[PDB]
Amino acid sequence: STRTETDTFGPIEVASDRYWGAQAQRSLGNFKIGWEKQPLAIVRALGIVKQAAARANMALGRLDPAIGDAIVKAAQEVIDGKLDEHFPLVVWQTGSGTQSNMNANEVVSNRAIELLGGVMGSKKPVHPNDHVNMSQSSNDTYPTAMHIACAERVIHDLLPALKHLHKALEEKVKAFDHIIKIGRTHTQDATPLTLGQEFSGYAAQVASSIKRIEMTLPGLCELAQGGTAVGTGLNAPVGFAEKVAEEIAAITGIGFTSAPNKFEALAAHDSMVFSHGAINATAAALFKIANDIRFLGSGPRSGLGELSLPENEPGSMPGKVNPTQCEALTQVCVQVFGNHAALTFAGSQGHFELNVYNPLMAYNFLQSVQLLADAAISFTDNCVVGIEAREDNIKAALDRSLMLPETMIGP
Amino acid sequence: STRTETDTFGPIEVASDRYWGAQAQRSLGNFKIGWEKQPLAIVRALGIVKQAAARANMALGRLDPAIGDAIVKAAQEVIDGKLDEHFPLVVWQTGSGTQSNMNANEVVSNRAIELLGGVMGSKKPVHPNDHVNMSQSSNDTYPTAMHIACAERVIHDLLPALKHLHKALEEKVKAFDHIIKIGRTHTQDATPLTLGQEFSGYAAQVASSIKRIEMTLPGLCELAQGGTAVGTGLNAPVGFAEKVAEEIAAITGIGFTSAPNKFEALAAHDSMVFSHGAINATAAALFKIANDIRFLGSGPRSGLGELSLPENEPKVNPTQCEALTQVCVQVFGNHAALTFAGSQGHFELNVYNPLMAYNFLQSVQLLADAAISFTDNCVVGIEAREDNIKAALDRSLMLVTALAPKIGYDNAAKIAKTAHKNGTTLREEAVGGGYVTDEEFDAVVRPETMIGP
Amino acid sequence: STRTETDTFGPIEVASDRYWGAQAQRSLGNFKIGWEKQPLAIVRALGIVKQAAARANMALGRLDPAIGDAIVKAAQEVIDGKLDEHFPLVVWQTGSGTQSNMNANEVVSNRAIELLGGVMGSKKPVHPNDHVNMSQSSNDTYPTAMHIACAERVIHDLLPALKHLHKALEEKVKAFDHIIKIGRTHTQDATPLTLGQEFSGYAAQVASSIKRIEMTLPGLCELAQGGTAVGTGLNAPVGFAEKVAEEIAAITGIGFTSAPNKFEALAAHDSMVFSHGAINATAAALFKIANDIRFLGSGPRSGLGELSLPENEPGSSIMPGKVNPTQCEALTQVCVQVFGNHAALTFAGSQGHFELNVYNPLMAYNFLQSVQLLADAAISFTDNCVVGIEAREDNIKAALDRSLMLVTGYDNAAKIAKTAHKNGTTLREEAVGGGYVTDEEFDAVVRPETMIGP
Amino acid sequence: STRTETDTFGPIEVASDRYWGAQAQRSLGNFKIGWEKQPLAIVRALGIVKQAAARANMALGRLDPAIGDAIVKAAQEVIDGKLDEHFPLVVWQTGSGTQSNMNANEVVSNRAIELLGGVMGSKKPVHPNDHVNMSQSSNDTYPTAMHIACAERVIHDLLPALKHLHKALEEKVKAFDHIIKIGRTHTQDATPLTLGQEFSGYAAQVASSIKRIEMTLPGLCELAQGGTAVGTGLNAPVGFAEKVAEEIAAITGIGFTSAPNKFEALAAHDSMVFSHGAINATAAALFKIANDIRFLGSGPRSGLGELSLPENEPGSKVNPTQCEALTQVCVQVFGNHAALTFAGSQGHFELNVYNPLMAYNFLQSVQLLADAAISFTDNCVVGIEAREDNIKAALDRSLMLVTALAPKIGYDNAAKIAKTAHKNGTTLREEAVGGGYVTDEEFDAVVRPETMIGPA
Repeated sequence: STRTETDTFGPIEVASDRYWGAQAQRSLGNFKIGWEKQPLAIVRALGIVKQAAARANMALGRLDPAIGDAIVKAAQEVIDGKLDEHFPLVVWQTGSGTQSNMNANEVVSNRAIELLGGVMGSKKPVHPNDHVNMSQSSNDTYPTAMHIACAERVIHDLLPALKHLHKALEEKVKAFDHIIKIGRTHTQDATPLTLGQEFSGYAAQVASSIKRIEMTLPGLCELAQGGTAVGTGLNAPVGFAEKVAEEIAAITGIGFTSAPNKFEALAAHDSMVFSHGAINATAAALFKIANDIRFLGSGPRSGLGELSLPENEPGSMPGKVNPTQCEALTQVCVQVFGNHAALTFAGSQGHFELNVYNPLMAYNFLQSVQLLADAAISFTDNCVVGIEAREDNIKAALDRSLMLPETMIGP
Repeated sequence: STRTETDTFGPIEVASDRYWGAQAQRSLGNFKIGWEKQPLAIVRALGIVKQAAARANMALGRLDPAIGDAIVKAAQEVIDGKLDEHFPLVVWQTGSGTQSNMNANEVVSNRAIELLGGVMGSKKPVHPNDHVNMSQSSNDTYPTAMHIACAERVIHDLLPALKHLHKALEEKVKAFDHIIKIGRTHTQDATPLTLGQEFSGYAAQVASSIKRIEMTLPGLCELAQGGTAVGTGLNAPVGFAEKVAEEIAAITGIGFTSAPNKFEALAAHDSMVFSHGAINATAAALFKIANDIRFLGSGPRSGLGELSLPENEPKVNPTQCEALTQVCVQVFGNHAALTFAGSQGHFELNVYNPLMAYNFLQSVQLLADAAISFTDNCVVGIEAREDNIKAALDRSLMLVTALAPKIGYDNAAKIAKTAHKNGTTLREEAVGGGYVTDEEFDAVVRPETMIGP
Repeated sequence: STRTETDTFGPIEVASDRYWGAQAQRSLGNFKIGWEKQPLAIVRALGIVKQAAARANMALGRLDPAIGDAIVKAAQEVIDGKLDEHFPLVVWQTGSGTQSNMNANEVVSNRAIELLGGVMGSKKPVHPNDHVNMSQSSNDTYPTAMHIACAERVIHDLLPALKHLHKALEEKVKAFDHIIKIGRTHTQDATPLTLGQEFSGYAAQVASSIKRIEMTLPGLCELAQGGTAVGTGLNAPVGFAEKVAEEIAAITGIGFTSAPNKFEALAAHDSMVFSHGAINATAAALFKIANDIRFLGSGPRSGLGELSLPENEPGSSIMPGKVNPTQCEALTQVCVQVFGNHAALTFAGSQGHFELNVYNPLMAYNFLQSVQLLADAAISFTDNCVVGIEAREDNIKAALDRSLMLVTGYDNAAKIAKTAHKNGTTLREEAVGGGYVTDEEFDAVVRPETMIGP
Repeated sequence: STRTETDTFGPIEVASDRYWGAQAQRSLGNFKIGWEKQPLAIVRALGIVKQAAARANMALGRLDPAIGDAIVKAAQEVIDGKLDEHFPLVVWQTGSGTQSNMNANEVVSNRAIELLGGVMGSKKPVHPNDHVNMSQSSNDTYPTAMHIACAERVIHDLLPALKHLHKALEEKVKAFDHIIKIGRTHTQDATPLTLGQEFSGYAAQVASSIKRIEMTLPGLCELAQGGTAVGTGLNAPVGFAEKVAEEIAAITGIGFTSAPNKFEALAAHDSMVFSHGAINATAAALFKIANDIRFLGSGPRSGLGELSLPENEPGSKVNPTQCEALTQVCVQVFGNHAALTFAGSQGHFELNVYNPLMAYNFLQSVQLLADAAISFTDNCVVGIEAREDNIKAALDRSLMLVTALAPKIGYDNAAKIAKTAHKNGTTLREEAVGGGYVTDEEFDAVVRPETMIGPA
C-alpha cells in the first residue's frame, strides 16, 4: 500500500503510513551505509528550526498564517518526538545534511497537509520547499539543528549528570575525611593523606569539568540560521536571522543567538571543536577517577584493598567483586578520545563557503554527550554512592608502613 | 506476562517472550549506557563458539549427546541471525564481555530446553553455566568471538567491497587511457599525464590496501579459546583448546587456529590494533581518492571541470564523495580509541573488549558499505569532460618546454612570459611572434610524447 | 678535568666547566632517549620557581638572606637563559620531572656557591636540597614550572602571533570588499559573495580562536606549588603556597594563583588538556584558512585562479605562472602536528595514578611544541603570504561572466542555461544571441551586487 | 666572511665555511618555524640518493665521469655524517621537501667543486641542478629519501632494540618459571599462574610486534625515484628508475626496489601509514608491559610487592622511572600515528605535500621506541628480581584455591570455608582443618597450586 511522491528527478512510491517524501525515499536507496540513523536529538532540533522559521516567516509577512499555523502544529509533533519513525536516513549522507533537512521538510509538509485535510504527497496546501523550507538553505538549517541539539543535550543531560556525580563525591569526602591512608606517587608508598582528601581531588576535577563545559556554551549557542546558501543571507527576508534565533530561544528556553558572522558559521564549526575539547577534558578526568577507584577496590587480598565497591552482578569466589561500573565508564572515556580526534579532523576539512562534514560532527558530539552523561549517572548510582572504606585494611597497612600520622596531613 | 529466572542474587522476571535469563535481565538495568547494542556479528560469533564448544566437549567425552545436540541446534539459530532479538545488551558493559557471554549461555540454554520440551527458566536439562559454558570462561570466550566476528566481516564484507571498487577503477583506467590532462602538484599547473594514469594511482592504492589487510588476517585468526580465566587453561580438558579451534574453523570455512600463547591472547589484543592499522591505512587511501574525485568534479564553470559525476539527488553535488570521506574520518577516530584501549590491559586481562570489538566492527561496516556505495553510485558512472580537458591543455603554459629544443631556452621563456602577461596561448605567442610556423608548432608541441620516460 | 659530585647513591664525576651535579649526571647516563632536551621555556620556569621559593622562604624566616640572596642571583641567570647549556636532560625521563627539578637545584646551588666564593660540588654554603629545594617537592615544582612555561608562551608568543594574523586578515577584508566572486558549496559553483566577505570568515575564525585561548588561561594560571609530595602541603611552611604564587606573579607579570585543591593539581593536569583543546581548535581553524588560500591561489591556468600569492622561492623564467603555496604547506603541516600532540596530551592526561600524574614532561613537551609551531607558523604565513596576497580581478570577473549561477524575463532561464551549458558559451551569448532579451535588459537584470545580501 | 651565491631571484651571502647555497640560505628566512631540523637520517638518505643518481646517470652515459666521481665522493661525506652542520633547515618547510633536496644539491655541488679545486658558489664544474639533481625532481627525491631513512632506522635501530628486549624477557621467563603467583583479572584476585607464564605473555607480545613490523618493510622499500615531477618519469632516462633503485640497494645493503606505480608513490604514502601502524601496535604492547611491571613493582609495603626493580637514581622504595620513560614514549607514538595518518589522507592530485611532517613523525617514533626499549631492557628488565617470600605469602593467604577442595568435600562446603575465611580474615587452611572438613595432611595433598596452572 503506497502513494506516489514526486521531485525534480521523477516519481517514487512511498509507504502510505509514512510521512516522508520523494527525497527521503531516494536517500534510503542511495545511502545504504552503516548502522547509525540521525540522532533523535537532531530530528527534534530540525523540528525546532522548521517551527521557528514558520513563526519568523509569518511575523515578517512572508507566510500565510493558514499554512504557517499548520506547519507549527506539525513541527511540534517532530519536536515532541512523536514522528521519530518517519526519519529513516543514516548519518552517512551528504555532508551538509541536505537529505535530513529535506526529510524534515517532507514530514512536516505531509503531516500539515493531513491536518488541513489535503492529499498527502501532493505538496498542497503545504509545500515542502516553498513553505516548510522557506527562507532557508540546508546549508544553514542543518548546522543550526546541530548546535541546538548539542547545546540541549549538554544542558539537559550532561551537566546535570556531572552535578549528580559531584554531589555524590562530596558526600564521600565528608564520610571519609577522618580516614588516614598512605599516599602513592609513582605507585610507590609515600606520605599520608585522608581518603576524604583524595576524594576531594576527584570532586574538584568534576566541578572544574562542569565549569569548562559551561564556558564553551555561548559559542555553541550562536546559530548559522539566516546565512542561507553561502552566508550572504540571500533569499531570506531582512531581519530573519535575528527573528528566527529569538523564536528558537523561546521554544528551547536556552539563550540562542544569531552568529555575528555567517561565513564563519557555515564554513567551519570551530565552536563544536572547542566545546568538544571541554568534553574531551571531562573524559580524561572521569577516566582517571574511575581507574583510581578500580585499583583502590582491588583484592580482596592480593590488591590494594582500600575500597569495597558495591556488587551489582551475581557472584558464586567470595569477596571477588569486579569493578564493572569503572569498566563501563573508562571504556566510554576512551570512545570520547577517539570521537574528539574525528571531530577535530572533520572541523579542519571545510572547503570555501561550506564545511561538508556536518552529520559526522553532530554524530560524534552527540554520542560523546550521551555516553558520558549515561555512564556518569550509572557510575554514580551503581558504584560511588555505595562505596565503603575498608578501615581495618587501611589502618593495618598504615601501621605496617615504612613511610612515617594526624600531624602529617597538614601544611 | 513474565517468567521467573534465577541467579545467586535471587529471582528476576523476564518476558515469557524472551529466551534470555537472569544475568542478561540484570545487565539491562546495570548498564543503561548509550545507543549501541552488541554488534550482530558479535552475537553470531558467540553462537559459533557455543556450537563449537559443545561439539568439542562431546568429542572429548565431557558432554552428553542428548544435551550437546540440543545446544548445537539452539546455537545454529543464533549463528543464522534468527535470535538477534534475544540479545538486548549494550556495548558499554563489563570490559571482558562477560554479560554478553552470559546472554549467549542463557539464550542457547533456554532455546535448547524448549527443543527438549523442558521448562524454560529451570536450567534443566540444559544448564547455561554447567553445559553451554562448559570448559570456558567469559575471559576466553568473548575475545574469541571478537576475533571471529572481526575476521568474518573483513573476509566477507570489506575485502570483496574493495575488490569491487578496484575493478571499477581499473575499468576507468582503460576508458581514460587516451585522455591527456595537465598534472597538479602543490595544486599548481604541472607537466601532463593521462586521466588513465591518474586513475591507475587510485586503483593501485586500493590493490595495495587489500594486500595490507590480508597480511594481518593470520593474526586475527589466532583464538584465545582454551586460555580459560587467566590463560593457564585450568578447567578446560587437555586438547580442548585445539579441538574447539578446529570446530570453529569448520563452522566458518576460515582457517582459525588456537593462539600459541594464551596469556598474550587474554592480556592484550595487539593483533586487532595491527589489523585495524591496515583498516586505518585503507581509510587514508580511500579518503584521498574521494577527495580527488570531489575536486576533479568541481564546477560546472568555476571549478576544475575535469569529471562529470553521476547526479543521484534532485551542478552536481558529489554526495557519495562526502559520505565516503566522512566514513574515513570516523575510522581515524575509531583507530585512536582502539589503539588506546589496546594499551590499557592490566595483568592477566584486557577489560576493554566490547569497546574494541565495537570500533573495529563499525570501521569495517562503514568502509565496506561506503566503498560499495561509492563504486555503484559514483565511480561506475564517472564521465571525463574531454572538451574541458583539451581546452585547458591548449591554454596551459606548461607545454613551453617542448619548444626549447628547436628555439632555445631564452626564446621559450619569452613566449611563456608574454603569454602569461597577455592572457594568451603559447601558439598565439609562438606563431604570432614568428618563432615558429603553425605547421612546426603542431610538430614540436606533442603532449602524447610528454607522458612517458 | 672533572669535579667529584655526590648523592645518596654514591660519587660521580662531572665536567668541571658545568654547573649541574650528581643527579643530573646520573640521568644523562640513565635516560639516553630521543633527540629532545627539556624545552628552554621549562628551564626558565624552573629558575622562576627557585627564585620565587627562595624569596618566599626568606619572607617566612626559614632561609638565611646570605644564602637566599645568592640563590636569587643564581636563579636570575637561569631565568635570563644564561645557563641553558647546564641542562642536558631529555624530555624522556622520570614522569614527575624529578631529574630536571634536581638539575635546577644543582645548577642554582653550584652557581650561587661560585658566587659566594665557595667550592662547587661541596653543597656549601648552598645545599641543592636543603636550600634551593627548601619547602618544595619535585611533585609540586615541575607541574608548577609546566604551567608557568605554558602560560608564558601562550601569552607572549601565541596570542600576539594570532592578533598579528587577525590584523592582516582584516586589511584584506577592506581591500577585497569590492570584489564579487562565485561562492563554492560542496566545491560546486554557488551564489555570489565578495572576496571581502569570504576573508571576514577567516578573520572571525582567528578572533574567535583568540577568545577561546584567553578563556582557558585562568585555569592554566592555578599553580600546584605548596602541595608538596602528595598534596597535603607537608614540609612546607604555613602560608608558603599563597606566598610563592605571589612571588611567581611578581616575577612573570602574569596573574598566577595557588590552586584551590592541591590534590587535583598534582594527580591530574586537566586544565592543560582544556587549554590545549583551545589550541587544537585554533589549529583546525588555521588549517582551513591556509587550505582555502592554497586552493584559491591555484593555477595559473588549470586551477581556481582567484588569488596571486607572493613567490618566496625562486622559479624558472620558463615558468612565469607557477607559484607553490609553500607558506600554506608549512602551516597546514604544523596544524596536523598539533592534532597529534593533542591526542598524546589527552591520553597522558587520563593516565594519572592516585596522588600523582607521571606523564608531566610528555605533556609539557607536547603543549610547548604546539605553542611554538603555531606561533611561528602564524607569524610566517602572515608576513610571507597573507600581507602580499593580491586578488586576480580580471580572472574573477571573467569567471563571474562565464558562470551559470546568475540565471535566477520568461522561463527559458533554464533553457538559456542548458544551451550555454550544452554549447560551452556564456549566459549573455544565449540570452541576447538567442533573442530572449536585449543587452541593456540583460545588464539591468543580471546584477551580482544585488545578490550578496538579504 | 661570506660567499655570494646566486639563484633566479638574485645574489645572497652564505657564510664562507658553509657548503650550502642560495636556496638553502633563502629557506632559513622563509621558514623560521619550530625547534626541529630535518632528522639526520633524512640528510644521510639524501646523500644516498645523490650518490645513487650520479652512478645511475654515469652508467646510462648521461653524466661525465669527471663530474660524477666528484659527486660520488662528496655525497659519501654526506652519507657518513661528516657534513651534518651544513643542513640547517627545519622540518616545517615546503611539503614536497624541495628545500632540503636543494640543500643536498648545493652542499654536494660545493664540496664536489672544492675537491676538483674549483670556485665554490660558481656552480662550475659541478652544478647543483644540472649535475647533482640530474634526472630528478624534488617531488620524487625527498620521498625516496624518506622511505630510505624510515626503512634503515627500523632495520638498524628498532628491530634490534626489540630483539634485545625479547631476549631479556625470555631470560626472565626461565628465571620465574618456578614461581607461582595469584592471577589478576579486572584487578581482582584470580586463579594462579607462574610469574614465568606472565612474562611469557610479555615476551610473546614483543616477538609478535617484531613480526608485524617486518611484514610492513617490503612496502616501505618501494621507492618513488624515477617518477619525476608528476609520476610519468618525463626528464629521466629510460631505465633510470630501475637502475637508481639498484644503486640505492647496493649502498644500503637493503632490498630497495622501484615502486611499480609512480603515481601511487608520489600522491600518497600509505606504505608509511601501514608500517607506522605496526609501530603504533608495538607501542601499545610495550606500554602494557611497562605499566604492568610498574604496578607489579609497587610498594615496597602498600603496593602489590611482587617485583623488586633495580634502583638507578634516588629513590625514596624505588620509583619505576624506566617504566615512566617508556610509557611516555609510547603515548608519544600514539599521537604521532594520528598526525601521520591524517597527513597520509591529505594528498592532492599528483602529489602529497605533507612529506617532512610524515618523515619527522615516523623517525621520531622509531628513535624514541628503539632508545626506550634498549634503556628499559638494560636499566630495568635485566635486573628485575622476584620477591618470592612476598608472593608465596600472598599465595597462602589467598581464597582463590578453595576450588581444589571441591571434588573431595563438595562445592557447598568449600564455599563455607571461603566465606568464613573471608569474614574472619583467616586462611583457607585454618578454616578447612580447624572446621574438621579435612586433616592437615589432606589439605596439603589436595590444595596444590602447581597442579592448577595448566589444562585440567
